[PDB]
Amino acid sequence: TISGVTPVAVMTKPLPCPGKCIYCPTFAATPQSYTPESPAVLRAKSCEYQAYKQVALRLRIIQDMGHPTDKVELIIMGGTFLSADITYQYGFIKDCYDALNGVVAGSLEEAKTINETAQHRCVGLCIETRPDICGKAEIQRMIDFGTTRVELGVQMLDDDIYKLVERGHRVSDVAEATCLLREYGLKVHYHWMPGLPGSSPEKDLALSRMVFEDPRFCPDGLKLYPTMVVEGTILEQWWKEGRYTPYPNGTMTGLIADIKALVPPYVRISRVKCRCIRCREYSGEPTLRRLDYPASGGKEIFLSFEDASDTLYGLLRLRIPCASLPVLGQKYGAKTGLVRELHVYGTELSLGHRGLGRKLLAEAECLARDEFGLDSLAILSGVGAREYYRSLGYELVAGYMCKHLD
Ligand code: FES
Ligand SMILES: [Zn+2]
Repeated sequence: TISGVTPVAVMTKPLPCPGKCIYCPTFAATPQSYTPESPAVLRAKSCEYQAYKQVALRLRIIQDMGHPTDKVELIIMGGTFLSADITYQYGFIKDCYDALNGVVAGSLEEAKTINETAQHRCVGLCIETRPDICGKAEIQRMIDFGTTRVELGVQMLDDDIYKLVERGHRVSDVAEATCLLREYGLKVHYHWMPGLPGSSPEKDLALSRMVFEDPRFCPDGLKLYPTMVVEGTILEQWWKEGRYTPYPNGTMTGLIADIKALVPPYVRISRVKCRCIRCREYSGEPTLRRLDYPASGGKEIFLSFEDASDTLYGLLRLRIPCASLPVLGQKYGAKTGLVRELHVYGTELSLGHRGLGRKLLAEAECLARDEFGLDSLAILSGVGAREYYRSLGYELVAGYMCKHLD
């Protein structure tokens, strides 16, 4: 009986718009502006957006619900966090880790090191960011934070469709950001919302179909935000004037269903029949399955453990990179494979049964060594999970859990 990974979602402070525009609003628009009554955003405002206080409060709430806190995924919401002052960012993350640890460390590195064997393990850290705010520097900082997953605010993959954030972004930005995120071994999720102004159900469906056929994209998951008119927002005005008309409930539901119907086996759908990862969660003993698909000039290998009824027991994402962007310093070769995710259902492995993870990793190492002739494997693990990989011969190098293939 193993306990699930509990989400700890916190928001950063209201920030000015990343771009310079006299017409732009006082503060940068967040997706959460259209989910205002969410517990986490209201909680965020009630804490004056203090990281430590938010995390401590969240931990207390989760503990009071009777839910486990031994495995935690930190989620940094806002989408504009990486555009803030550097000191603020590092101090925020450090505050989060301090709140998880129960002790105040002398630095971020010490906080992470401490969290490696703390009670509240941070087995994952997810950061929301905009496609145009996701370059090499931002990514390196995210590595410094101990980031394992990124949610890109794509919203919808078309330049002529109005976004819910100010200014907006381009498809090329999404492509570049996705490429860079993959090349650094991060998990990539897209914020996906049908019903945006200037679109149509047919267009949303077509784009939803294209996002899984074009090698530039193909995210690990979609976060479905059914677009709707929220009072106190600009969309409300757009609806008053008649400039925007939302889909009927049956239309939206049908569209969501059609979207779920066309997703590849390696995709996980979550809402803010379906044959995705989440709708196969969990007869016969599971066997090992492999599914390859091209992405960002590299190869993606989706390994999984599934039984005769196609029920999913575990999965591993192994990337054969287009280049070696992570610097690992001589000891680990010029060509290195990346394990972007290891998930033995329904949870994440942190401590150091559990055999499925070992088997998945073994197959990954085998494929990387024999078929693609790679020198080593690198795993961008959450800090609180590092120990697990340490029990399997991996050692910490520049934020990655690395092992030389032999
Ligand atoms: S209002 Fe500032 S960019 Fe559209
Ligand atoms: Zn599903």
